[PDB]
Amino acid sequence: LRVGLFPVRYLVGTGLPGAPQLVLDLMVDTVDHSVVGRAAVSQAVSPPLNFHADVWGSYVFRLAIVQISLQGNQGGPQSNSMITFYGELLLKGDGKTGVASYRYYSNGSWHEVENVPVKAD
Repeated sequence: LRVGLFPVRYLVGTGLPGAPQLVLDLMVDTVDHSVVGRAAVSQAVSPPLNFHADVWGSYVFRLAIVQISLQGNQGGPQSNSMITFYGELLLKGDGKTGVASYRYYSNGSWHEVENVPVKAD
């Protein structure tokens, strides 16, 4: 589905110094409505956050909001490794920007980031 296939990068975070930053190098099949890629999470604080997990999921356009629900781990969906990531992007009908929430797992603990801005590229 190369025609339906195409990549997209989502920067999820406020961008404030010391604030968490999510980068989403993902891919979108507009046929299967599937989503897959990598999730790098960093806050640039003490100690530096370096969360990386293969993330997969799907998107649902709704009348106009584009809702993407994503989940992630070490290896992707055929791996039995524990889920270390949940994210939901509620992009606007244009898809360029929008609000979003995500949870990454670190040090035996879940870290929740709610209502942070999203930009592509």
